[PDB]
Amino acid sequence: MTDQAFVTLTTNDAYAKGALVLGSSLKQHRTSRRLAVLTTPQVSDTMRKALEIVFDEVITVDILDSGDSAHLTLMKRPELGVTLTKLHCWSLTQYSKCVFMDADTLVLANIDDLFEREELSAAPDPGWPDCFNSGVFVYQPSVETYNQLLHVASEQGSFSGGDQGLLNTFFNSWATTDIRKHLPFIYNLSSISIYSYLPAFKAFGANAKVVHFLGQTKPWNYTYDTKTKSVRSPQFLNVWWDIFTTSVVPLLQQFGL
Amino acid sequence: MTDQAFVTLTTNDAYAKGALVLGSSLKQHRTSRRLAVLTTPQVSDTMRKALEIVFDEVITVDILDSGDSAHLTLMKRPELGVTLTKLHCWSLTQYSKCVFMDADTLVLANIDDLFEREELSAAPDPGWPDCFNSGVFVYQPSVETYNQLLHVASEQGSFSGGDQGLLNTFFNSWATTDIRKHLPFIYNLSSISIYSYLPAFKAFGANAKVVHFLGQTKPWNYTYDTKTKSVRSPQFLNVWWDIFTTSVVPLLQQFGL
Repeated sequence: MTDQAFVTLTTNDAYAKGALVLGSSLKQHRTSRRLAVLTTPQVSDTMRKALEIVFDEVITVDILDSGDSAHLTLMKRPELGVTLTKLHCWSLTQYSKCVFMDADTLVLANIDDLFEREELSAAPDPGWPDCFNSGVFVYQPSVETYNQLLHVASEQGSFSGGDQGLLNTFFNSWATTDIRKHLPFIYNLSSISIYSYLPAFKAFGANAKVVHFLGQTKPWNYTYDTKTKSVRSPQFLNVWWDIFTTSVVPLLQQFGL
Repeated sequence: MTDQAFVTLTTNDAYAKGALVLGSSLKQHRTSRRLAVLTTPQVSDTMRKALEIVFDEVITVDILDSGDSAHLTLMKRPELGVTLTKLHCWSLTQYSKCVFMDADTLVLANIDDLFEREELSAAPDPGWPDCFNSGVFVYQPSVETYNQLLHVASEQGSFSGGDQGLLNTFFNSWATTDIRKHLPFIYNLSSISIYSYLPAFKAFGANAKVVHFLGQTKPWNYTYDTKTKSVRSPQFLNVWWDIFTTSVVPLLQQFGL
């Protein structure tokens, strides 16, 4: 309850919109857990203030600062900035277990049953199914684990150039051990797989609990007609935008005054 | 040994080439098991004679014939012809356990350790990871299972229009039960995933044991330069063609006389 939480990350204003929509969807589906968001100084004060309303806790992380434990690793591998910031989710020891969710995900149903899982539980990644997608995962905050992950990032880095390669390298028993750590694909449904693999989606896609907006074009990069309630050339994108239009935009207007 | 086998299928001459290359690769990597191939009457006598040399057993199946158990189901769902023919692999009761492999796969290393698995074991399919790819799977021949599969094909059909949808529908506990039934992706490596997802491949692709040539263009649809030993605009395609050029073509020439 109080010691369990959903955790996300925003490094800029664009992703803050996603985090705001994500946090709003979790509230909409009545989660009994806390909502936390990791933010960087590059996130504007207005976005930060909106995050303070949606989330129960807003944690500031600045790996560009010499006083950060990951700063030194950043100097060694500067392309891992976002990955190193994300790794700070393991530093949230005020929580006993968390579900990390990237800011480009969207909750369509209550997913509190994920807290029944153990670290590290995650859904299979499309493309290379023997690796888990790092967009949604159940983990246990721990300083020791954080230090071990930083160590791997420093010595080996990431084979994907992002957090997914590093996480799969560290939690390498996932593919061959414990089927319970394989979260069903509906808990992290790739937007690509939906519009791409039609037959499979038509058969199981109605059970989708979480949609992960992948690819270059993010939800906030689309144009949304407020009258017809649809994006321009989409059900999931329309849900994202309905929440953004209904709950997020008017919230951001509260500060103009 | 004698009661265990690798099983494939050829419904035409094009796929017979693939079956010949597949069977040759299994011999090349010294399998201790038998090699069986299901063939239809549409396969020419010359291809059939070549199959008789490569494989230990060539079984003829003709679902277009009224005397076939699947014929009636074919009349009801004529688009399932190939699927119904493939299902006859369960009718090979002379074997206690088999590894089915589509004719468009290629073995790069001995995979006899697959016989340690139980029905139904298969690798995750890219695209919709919660479904297994039906290109490579461990099963147990049984008349009862064959009848149950025919029944599902008749009543429900296939959500994918092919054998994969039907097999996943019948063996539906795969995604959530027994991690041992999840064959590592290297035992059925999608050719698409290789040329598509580069980072992941560069990291684990060297361990590939089986390559599955997916997409519209099959290996036999490419042009191969015998001098430079390479296909025209590829390592795996070149291996396929080296086997085809070295072992298969000269075998097919034995019959011209």
